[PDB]
Amino acid sequence: LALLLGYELPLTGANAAYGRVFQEAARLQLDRFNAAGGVGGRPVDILYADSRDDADQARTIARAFVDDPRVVGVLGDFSSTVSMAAGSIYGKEGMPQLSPTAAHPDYIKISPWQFRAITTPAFEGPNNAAWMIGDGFTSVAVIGVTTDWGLSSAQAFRKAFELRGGAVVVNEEVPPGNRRFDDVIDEIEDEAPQAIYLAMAYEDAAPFLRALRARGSALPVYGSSALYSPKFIDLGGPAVEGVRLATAFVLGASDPVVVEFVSAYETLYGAIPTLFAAHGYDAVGIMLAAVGRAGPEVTRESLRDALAATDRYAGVTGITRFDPETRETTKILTRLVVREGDFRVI
Repeated sequence: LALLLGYELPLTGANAAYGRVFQEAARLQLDRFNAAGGVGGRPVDILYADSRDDADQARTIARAFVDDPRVVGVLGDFSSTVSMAAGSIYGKEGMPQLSPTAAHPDYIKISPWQFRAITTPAFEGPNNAAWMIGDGFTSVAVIGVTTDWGLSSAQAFRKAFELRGGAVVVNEEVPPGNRRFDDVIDEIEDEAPQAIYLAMAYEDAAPFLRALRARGSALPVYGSSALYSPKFIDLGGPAVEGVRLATAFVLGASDPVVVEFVSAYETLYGAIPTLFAAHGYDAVGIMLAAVGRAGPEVTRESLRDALAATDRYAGVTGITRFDPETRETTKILTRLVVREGDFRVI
């Protein structure tokens, strides 16, 4: 009698920790949903399956969910690779799939049946370029790591900035773990950009900023959501004060919708929710809301349409929309600044 949703996630293997927080978040959302009355009084239950973050295992799991007529939708997997492996089957079979974290550009292109709760890595590029233009900058220095997300986001940022009339007077690509900053700093000194945009993670950015500030530079710094971690501050100390960044999930948020989840989660699980837990929370909520609109007689086909209709979901990871044409995910990010040892909502 209860409506069924499948959920493939890694509970064993190198990525088991992610499957665990997915389940912790899922439980909270599902319980609230059913407590609220389910779908017109009809409860919803989730059938979990350990994918082990293994493509072949994900494929047999996908066949299994497809073969069970009760399963009308599948919440789906941690990695992009595994999500896509199962995605190929779901697309061909007509099963709507919602991955909370599959961020690879190609995942959404598999078929009209794939959806993601997270945004692609490049999404923050245009967002931050627009932000800096809005703050009055017309010339910037871009420093980015050579990882896939680093290059894609840096390229999207540069393109968006120049589209708005800004100039990238310094553009440096560095490898993960890089520790030499003197040359890039000299280049910033000579070109004199008005600001710096960092397409890199906290472990590399903290030492860079210590070097930048040690040499006396007072230029403002904006950066990737990859800088978002208490470690950014523990590692950079005074040097990271004033750094700006935007992110989907804000732990120290003041927006009622976010802290309620943060509070409920910490109280029930005794630990701070991670960004993965947050996206897992929103993924389940997005799915359930879609089922709610589809109603008790929901089908895989009607659920796919409802999921695609997601336009203004008030998630803990921000207001979320699925493009009516591409199904690509966009979100209203939250701008932050590091001030007095912690991230502050601007």
